[PDB]
Amino acid sequence: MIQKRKTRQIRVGNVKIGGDAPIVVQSMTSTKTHDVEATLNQIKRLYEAGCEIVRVAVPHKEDVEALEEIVKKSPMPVIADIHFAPSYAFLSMEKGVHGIRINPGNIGKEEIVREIVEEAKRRGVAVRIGVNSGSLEKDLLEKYGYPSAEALAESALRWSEKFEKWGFTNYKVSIKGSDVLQNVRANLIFAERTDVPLHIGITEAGMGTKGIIKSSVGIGILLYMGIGDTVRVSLTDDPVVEVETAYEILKSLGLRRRGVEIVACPTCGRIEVDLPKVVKEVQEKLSGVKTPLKVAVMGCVVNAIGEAREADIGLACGRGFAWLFKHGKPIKKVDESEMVDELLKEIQN
Amino acid sequence: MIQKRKTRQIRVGNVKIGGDAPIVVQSMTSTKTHDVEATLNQIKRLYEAGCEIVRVAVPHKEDVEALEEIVKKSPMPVIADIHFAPSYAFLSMEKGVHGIRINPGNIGKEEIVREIVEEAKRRGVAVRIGVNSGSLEKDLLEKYGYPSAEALAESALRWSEKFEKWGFTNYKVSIKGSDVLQNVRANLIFAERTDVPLHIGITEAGMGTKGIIKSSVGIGILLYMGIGDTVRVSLTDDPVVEVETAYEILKSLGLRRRGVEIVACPTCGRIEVDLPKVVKEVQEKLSGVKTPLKVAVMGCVVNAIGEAREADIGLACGRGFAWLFKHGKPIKKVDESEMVDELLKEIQNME
Ligand code: SF4
Ligand code: SF4
Repeated sequence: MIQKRKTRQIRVGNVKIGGDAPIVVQSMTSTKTHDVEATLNQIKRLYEAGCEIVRVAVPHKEDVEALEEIVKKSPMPVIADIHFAPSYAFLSMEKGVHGIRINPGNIGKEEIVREIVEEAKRRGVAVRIGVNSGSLEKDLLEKYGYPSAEALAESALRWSEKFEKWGFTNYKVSIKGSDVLQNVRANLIFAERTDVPLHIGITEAGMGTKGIIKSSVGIGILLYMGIGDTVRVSLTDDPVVEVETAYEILKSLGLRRRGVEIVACPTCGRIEVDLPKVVKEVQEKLSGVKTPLKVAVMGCVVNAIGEAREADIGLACGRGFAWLFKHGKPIKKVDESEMVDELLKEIQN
Repeated sequence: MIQKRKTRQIRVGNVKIGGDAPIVVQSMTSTKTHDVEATLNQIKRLYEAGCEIVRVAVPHKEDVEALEEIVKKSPMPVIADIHFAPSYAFLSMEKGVHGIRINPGNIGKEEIVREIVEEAKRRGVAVRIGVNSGSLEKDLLEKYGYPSAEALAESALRWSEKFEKWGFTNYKVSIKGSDVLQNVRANLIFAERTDVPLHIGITEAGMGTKGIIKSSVGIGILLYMGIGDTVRVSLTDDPVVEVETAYEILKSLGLRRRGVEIVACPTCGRIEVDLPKVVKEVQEKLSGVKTPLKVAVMGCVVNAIGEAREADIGLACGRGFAWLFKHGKPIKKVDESEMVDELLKEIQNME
């Protein structure tokens, strides 16, 4: 249903971002990075919950000294989060880091940003351009007066086309608007002018329930419009909750999922079976399937197949039988023992 | 920034829905209707949490005789949910109920529906047209094959224009989709083809956090596209939480709120003051303001005022002073005792 934004594909370690690739779920470590064992324990929990790339803060000397061990033992690509010293970007990259994220706007002189980018090109490390009100250049503040959506977007564009000029192509940008509406607009202006992958999220979303709502609204809207190649929910909470939240939002729009998802039809006046009965049977035999598949349990046979185009696999149920279908095309007719064969086909998938 | 859909105004009791009106927060009661004490106690709790219209389910005969007492002392306009028997619709309207909701596609034959509608015009009671896959007619089901977004939308349009034919205007519609994406598309198709008020919400959102997330996505999208004149969040949780969720969704897009909202600037390289300090001062002095205003505490002076156009009121702070502003216009320069004058203006905003 969503018309995805065309985007060039990039790479952070083993993970594809943009274009053809699924939208990636990201998170940030909340532990002190210099504490190797605590951070790796949190990364492992993040991996367990489906976090695909992890961002690691590196504010001090001791965090740089921890980075090598973290990358070697991380089941995930690691992004080094840099803020003030261009040298930390260089030192982080030498430590084996798969990605750096910088605010090119205040990291230093433009010519130093070029060197960071040229070093990243030599080591095959991805870059994230972060742009926000605090990184907005003096020249654009004068043009717009204040950090407007357009001011933030033009900044992102400006840097993006500098990266292209410098011959560097392996980057994604991130635009943090002050609220949901400014965040949407700022990214929307950028999205429509370029094919550069986008990191999306709401920075200071809030606490617990309220933060979760604001995140769902913000990320959901962008996602709806086919915008976002990577996602992070930013909650002042356990980073696993942040990962779980991101997956629920994506699941809402049928873009990603964790484990098996069993969906029943609406239903309608075409219904041919007792759907609640077969659904219950499906839930029981498919309990303990750890494969990100949308499974469709449909009330009729013929029209159900068209209806469940986007489902990976499902059963189009008739009075004494069902049709097993796969990616919108029917495979075979099976008796009221269609479920074991549906399970059999998923183990084969 | 929000492109609000042009809608005609309707009335449910004394509450205005659509057109010029703010988006109405609605909720359904969870207790049995025939229990009169439990329902009115929950209604009071919902009103205190900001709920503007209450929906009351009526599946049996005892629940109908309960309605009379409920509508007399309820602070909210009450709406009866007519499910199985269309007989309940006539009986509910005689009880003095402000609104009804029916699924006319399966509530019976068209003749009876027409009489339900004509009785609603004489009493002055609003009708909500409920359309979902289950209420879809054999006619359209054969046109589209299955209950697609455009199948759902056409049914809503068809019933809408049948109400027009009967000379009835005081109605709104809701369209339930299979998932968020279908719900959005079906409501979008309807929204562009008519000026009829829409009730929006996700019916089977889920339990707890999962339900909250799914609702926020579904409602957030439609709200962003300027669609929805009344909202209900549907959770298996407490109805009060639904109201709390609805207000937070609307708050994130700056459409509705409960109580004061104090917002600081981003900030940026123009910053003229220690903002966290002045923000904490505002939080302290403004604690005790119940009016749903948006108060902006900005880091600089000149360019801050334009930045905070949409805010009801705020301070644009400099070294030893600040500009007090409302809706993007400067009003008076105040010394670093800029705060007592800000509250003094908000007190005066209320009178
Ligand atoms: S699968 Fe068949 S019975 Fe179920 S909603 Fe679709 S058309 Fe109706
Ligand atoms: S109010 Fe001033 S300091 Fe604050 S974000 Fe706007 S321009 Fe920057």
